[PDB]
Amino acid sequence: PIVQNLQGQMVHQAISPRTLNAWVKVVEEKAFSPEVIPMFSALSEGATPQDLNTMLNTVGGHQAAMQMLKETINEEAAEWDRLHPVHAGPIAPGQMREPRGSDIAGTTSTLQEQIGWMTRHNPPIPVGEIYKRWIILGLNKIVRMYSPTSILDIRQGPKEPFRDYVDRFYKTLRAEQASQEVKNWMTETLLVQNANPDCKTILKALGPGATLEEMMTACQGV
Amino acid sequence: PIVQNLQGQMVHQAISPRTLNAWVKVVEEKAFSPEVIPMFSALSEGATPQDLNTMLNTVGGHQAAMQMLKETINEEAAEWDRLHPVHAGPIAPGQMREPRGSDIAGTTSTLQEQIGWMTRHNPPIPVGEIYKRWIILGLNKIVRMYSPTSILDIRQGPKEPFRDYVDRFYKTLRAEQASQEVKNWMTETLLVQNANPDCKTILKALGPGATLEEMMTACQGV
Amino acid sequence: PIVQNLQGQMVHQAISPRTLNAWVKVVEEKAFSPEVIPMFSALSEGATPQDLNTMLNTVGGHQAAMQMLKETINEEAAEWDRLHPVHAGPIAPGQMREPRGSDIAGTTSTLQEQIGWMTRHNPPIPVGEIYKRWIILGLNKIVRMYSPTSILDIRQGPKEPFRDYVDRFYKTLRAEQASQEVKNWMTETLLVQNANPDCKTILKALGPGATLEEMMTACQGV
Amino acid sequence: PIVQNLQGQMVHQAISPRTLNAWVKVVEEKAFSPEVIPMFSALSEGATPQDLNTMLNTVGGHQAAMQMLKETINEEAAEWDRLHPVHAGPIAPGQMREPRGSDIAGTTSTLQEQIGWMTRHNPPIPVGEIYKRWIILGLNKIVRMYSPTSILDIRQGPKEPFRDYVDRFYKTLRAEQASQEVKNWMTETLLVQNANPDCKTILKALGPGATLEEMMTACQGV
Amino acid sequence: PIVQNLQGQMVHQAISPRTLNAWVKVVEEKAFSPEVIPMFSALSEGATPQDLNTMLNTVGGHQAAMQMLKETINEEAAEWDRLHPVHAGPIAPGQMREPRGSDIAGTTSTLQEQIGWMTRHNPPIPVGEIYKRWIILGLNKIVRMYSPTSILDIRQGPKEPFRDYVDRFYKTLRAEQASQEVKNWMTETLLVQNANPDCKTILKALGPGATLEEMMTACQGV
Amino acid sequence: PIVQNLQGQMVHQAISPRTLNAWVKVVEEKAFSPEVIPMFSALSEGATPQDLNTMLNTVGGHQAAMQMLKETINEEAAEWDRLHPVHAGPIAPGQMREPRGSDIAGTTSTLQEQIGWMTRHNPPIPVGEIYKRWIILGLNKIVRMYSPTSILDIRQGPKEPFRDYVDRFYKTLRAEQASQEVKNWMTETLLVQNANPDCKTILKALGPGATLEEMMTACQGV
Ligand SMILES: [Cl-]
Ligand SMILES: [Cl-]
Ligand SMILES: [Cl-]
Ligand SMILES: [Cl-]
Ligand SMILES: [Cl-]
Ligand SMILES: [Cl-]
Ligand SMILES: [Cl-]
Ligand SMILES: [Cl-]
Ligand SMILES: [Cl-]
Ligand SMILES: [Cl-]
Ligand SMILES: [Cl-]
Ligand SMILES: [Cl-]
Ligand SMILES: [Cl-]
Ligand SMILES: [Cl-]
Ligand SMILES: [Cl-]
Ligand SMILES: [Cl-]
Ligand SMILES: [Cl-]
Ligand SMILES: [Cl-]
Ligand SMILES: [Cl-]
Ligand SMILES: [Cl-]
Ligand SMILES: [Cl-]
Ligand SMILES: [Cl-]
Ligand SMILES: [Cl-]
Ligand SMILES: [Cl-]
Ligand SMILES: [Cl-]
Ligand SMILES: [Cl-]
Ligand SMILES: [Cl-]
Ligand SMILES: [Cl-]
Ligand SMILES: [Cl-]
Ligand SMILES: [Cl-]
Repeated sequence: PIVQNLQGQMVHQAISPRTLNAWVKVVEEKAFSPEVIPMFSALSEGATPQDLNTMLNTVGGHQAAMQMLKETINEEAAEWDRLHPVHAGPIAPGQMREPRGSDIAGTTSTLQEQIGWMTRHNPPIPVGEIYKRWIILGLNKIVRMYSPTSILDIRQGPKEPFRDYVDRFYKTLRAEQASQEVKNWMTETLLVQNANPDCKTILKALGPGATLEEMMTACQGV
Repeated sequence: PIVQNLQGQMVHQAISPRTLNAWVKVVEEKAFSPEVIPMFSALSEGATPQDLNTMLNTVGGHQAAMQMLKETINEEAAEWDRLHPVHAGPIAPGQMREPRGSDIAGTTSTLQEQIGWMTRHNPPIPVGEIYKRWIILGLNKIVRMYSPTSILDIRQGPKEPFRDYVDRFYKTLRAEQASQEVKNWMTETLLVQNANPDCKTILKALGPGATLEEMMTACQGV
Repeated sequence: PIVQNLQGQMVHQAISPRTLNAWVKVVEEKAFSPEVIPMFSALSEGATPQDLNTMLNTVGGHQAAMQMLKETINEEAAEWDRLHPVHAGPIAPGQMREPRGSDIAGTTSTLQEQIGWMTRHNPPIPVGEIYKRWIILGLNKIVRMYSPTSILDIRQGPKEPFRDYVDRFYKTLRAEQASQEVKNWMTETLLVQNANPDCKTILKALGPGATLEEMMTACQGV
Repeated sequence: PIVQNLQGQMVHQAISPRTLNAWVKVVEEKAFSPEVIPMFSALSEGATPQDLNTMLNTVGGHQAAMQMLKETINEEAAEWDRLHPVHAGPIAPGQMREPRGSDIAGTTSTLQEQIGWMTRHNPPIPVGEIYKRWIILGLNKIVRMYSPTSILDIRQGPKEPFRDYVDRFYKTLRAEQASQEVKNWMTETLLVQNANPDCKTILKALGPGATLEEMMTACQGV
Repeated sequence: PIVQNLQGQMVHQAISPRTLNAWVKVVEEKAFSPEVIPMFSALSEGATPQDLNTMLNTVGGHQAAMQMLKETINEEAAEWDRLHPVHAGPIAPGQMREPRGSDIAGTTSTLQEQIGWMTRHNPPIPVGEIYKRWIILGLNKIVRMYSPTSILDIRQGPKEPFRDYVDRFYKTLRAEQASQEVKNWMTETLLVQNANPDCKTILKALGPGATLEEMMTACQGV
Repeated sequence: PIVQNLQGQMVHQAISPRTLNAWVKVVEEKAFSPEVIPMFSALSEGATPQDLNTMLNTVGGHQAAMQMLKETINEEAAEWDRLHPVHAGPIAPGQMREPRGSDIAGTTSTLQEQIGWMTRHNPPIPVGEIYKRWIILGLNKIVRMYSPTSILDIRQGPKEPFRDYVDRFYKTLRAEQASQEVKNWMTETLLVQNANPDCKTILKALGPGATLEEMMTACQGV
């Protein structure tokens, strides 16, 4: 990482063992669950591409998945390159070279260089955050593909305490590919459409606009 | 976090693994118990909304509950917006933009920006503390809903050492929705109203005004 | 905490997880034993009332006991207020307000304010240490009430190696309410008054003035 | 290590126990797996040859393997020496001596000297990174030799979920000696050439150009 | 502690949890073994009397032993006071008061004051080291009294590999009360006087002057 | 330790618990294995004699071995003293005294003094490194004496995979007393002289000059 300030002494510190080890254990245990992704970001705070590469390389197993991530990152790199057209020019003394897709994925650049882009002169290029975004995209893809099931098959059981049904439904929701608007839509429509008949009733008896707390409170007594 | 001083070198440090991991384990084990909330605050000291978002996202399971928290935070955001009416104006160079509900919930803002509001120029906006307050509110709601029982059903057993009854009663009390005045009221009235007849007697024999230590000492010998 | 110096850069650092977690585990395991109190102080070094409040709130269970502590702290607060009579006056710009009982118990004050009192201008008010003293007082009370037994019932068994008897006696002593003079008195008088007849003899055979090492050495061979 | 900055206070800090211990445990458990190598680099960030020597010496067992590493490093040293021909000259006061192969492997140099080369005057010699590269080369050799099998024997089983086959194939791939071009070649050709007939079919039905995600999605239903 | 320098920024840092907890566990497991004492010193590096008091108070059990330590420290305090005769005088502004026995045992002094004595003006009083010496003295006493046996009863068994006998003998030696000269004497005389006849012989066959390595090498083959 | 720089703020920090505890556990588990020695050095980076003394004293058991170390260190001290002949002179104000053998073994010197020698004025005396060298010498002696066997008795079993034989042979080699030239000699000669007949053959079939990798590759198929 590169530790921040608005007047303090900035530093380039490499990933700690605590951080590193944490990451290995999360992947080792949790496989491909949505929380893994926030954990990744959390552990990656202020990370440079080298740090990011480090975290990704140290995973053993899930080699299919770690390959899809490489494909995804490659595509992001190509897109970056189309839009950011390279110059045929000599980088003059007193200038830093413009970064290409691969330099941002950390493969074609030095720690120094990555360190420089994030610091720069006046114009700042946060390659760590950019690359981090590419990696989260691929991780999203992977989480989706490894989601055991479709949101439409979340049906509340006959003896299922409403709270537990809500727990399954939103868990499955977090792993879907859809956007905010679709999630909004699925929330109203499918939460009450898929509840058990005993409850489906009471929830209808609150009309079309009531908070989740109201609903859970409503369905508390069976 | 953002580490304090009154003359020292301030810093923007992201959540540590020790902190992060601690939080996951508290939720993992303790579910929705009142101590969780002080733990949350404790781990969140000096946190920015990104940090807060980080801690909340990394929970896996309790997805019903984590959704009620989002609803609650949304409502706090709407209230903030009604009272804080946005301007149609260009943020001029040398100014920072005013934060809206969503920027404070960290969703619509950058770490930079959050970092700036807490530092500012002369007028300080502690978005971390503000947001932290919204989150504790939703957590209160959740703790209440997950409280197994009502304070009025705390009755001292026939062979129940007074100390253990007091332990249940205040545990249940901590999880109630009521205000200070109501808690005061319930303390006097219901502690002695719900004690077992053997004790209920001795406590009456100290009149209407005696400390908890006096009472426990009083009921020490059965 | 607030880390000290006599020329260094002072800092306001919040309780660490290591510290926090340590405290939870000591209470979790040791219940209400005298060592808990030195542990508390040890973990609380340089703590502000917020830190103190944090450590206390995070205990789950022992809710009777955690309530007696609140009562005790309340009484300390009232005493502080009687002696420290508040002014009807406007705190002028360039002044910090005087703290009342509740501000010191951290309930009615900000971290900023607590930070300021300990730093001040010329006149320093160490609210952390003051409050810490109130809390240790209540903890003393609690340790006393949770002491299983009276010092007068510590009697050396017929086959009890003198060393083990001394171990029980002083353990029980640490948990008594009495002052230094009483402890001195109980040491001489009751240590030899309560020893088994075989030993009681040899100790008398050293007269009325001999060190503990002399006594243990004396009673080494049965 | 030597902790970086672009204006901060640089430092020479030796390997921490956390780091050291981590390394021993990775070797202890994982033997000679490809992830070990990224772990090594990760733990070695900013390391000097002494640090590197430290990490390598502390391995117990795998003495065959730790000897091949010495041979490899020796060869790298010889190559460095052929190209970097030493001078017969007195290192004048105000100069630092040029490093030879053995000084870079840390065997013939002081921490001071290693510290100096990485700092220098104007011309920087990163002996830590150079040596680190030699060590990773030998580790590559060792990982190859300890790879249980050839990539050409990765065949998808009759009831083998495509995902698991992809997991084996890329795992085995990571441990091969071949270059990027060969890996590219083996990816297309051998992934579909070695799949089971049920799948081999569907993948052919996507033509010769389709992403890994497309393929896995394609073969999801048996 | 108070962290050192010869030009750096000095600091007053309180005992860490890592340190604290370590100490509790050593006492908890090892009881009263000689290594405990070096551990104590090791953990106490740079400690002030408050720190020292902290470490000692946090022990639970061994209350006999923890009382002998108090007696011993009291005697050291009295000796300090006899030699350091207090003045009847007003400590003038611009002076720090002279410390008495109890201030050094930390009982009668503030952290501030302890902090000051170790810093002072020109004349430095290291109360931490002084007190630490008193505590190690009492710990020596305690280790002696808790030594299970006398050095004169260390006899090599008939089938006892010389190495194991040497291991017992020096272990027992470390726990004896005697000075260097006595230990020297006991080494020569009693090591060979107490060895088994098979060995006692070979050692005599090296004359009266041979190193321990020579002896162990000598007795290697039974 | 004393943490380095080439422009930074130097510090005298005592051994940490992490470090201390690590060392106790390595000795506790690994006994007297060659890796212990690199671990020792690793943990001792930048250590002063006090630190070194600390690490050595905290070992419990292996008292024979810890005594041989004292003998060895004594001899190193005597040698230092013969060559470094002490002056009969008054150390004038503005000078630091020259260190003798015992001051370097840390027994006759203060932390201050040790701190000073390593810093000095212009002429630097690294007593920590000097003493560290004495200790590693004694540890070498001890590792040798505790090596279960002679290198000449390492013979490859009839069904022994060449790799495992190489693992034993070099393990045993690391624990021998011999110099580099002898180790070189033993490598060629005895590795192939002691291999099983099936292999001994193939290795001869590569002539007298082939790398270890070639040999292991050669003997891969039985
Ligand atoms: Cl770790
Ligand atoms: Cl890799
Ligand atoms: Cl429910
Ligand atoms: Cl969702
Ligand atoms: Cl509910
Ligand atoms: Cl962790
Ligand atoms: Cl998320
Ligand atoms: Cl009771
Ligand atoms: Cl309450
Ligand atoms: Cl009670
Ligand atoms: Cl923790
Ligand atoms: Cl609370
Ligand atoms: Cl006894
Ligand atoms: Cl006591
Ligand atoms: Cl005894
Ligand atoms: Cl460790
Ligand atoms: Cl080595
Ligand atoms: Cl699949
Ligand atoms: Cl690969
Ligand atoms: Cl799949
Ligand atoms: Cl701890
Ligand atoms: Cl105490
Ligand atoms: Cl032996
Ligand atoms: Cl000894
Ligand atoms: Cl031996
Ligand atoms: Cl530890
Ligand atoms: Cl010792
Ligand atoms: Cl082999
Ligand atoms: Cl070797
Ligand atoms: Cl092999």
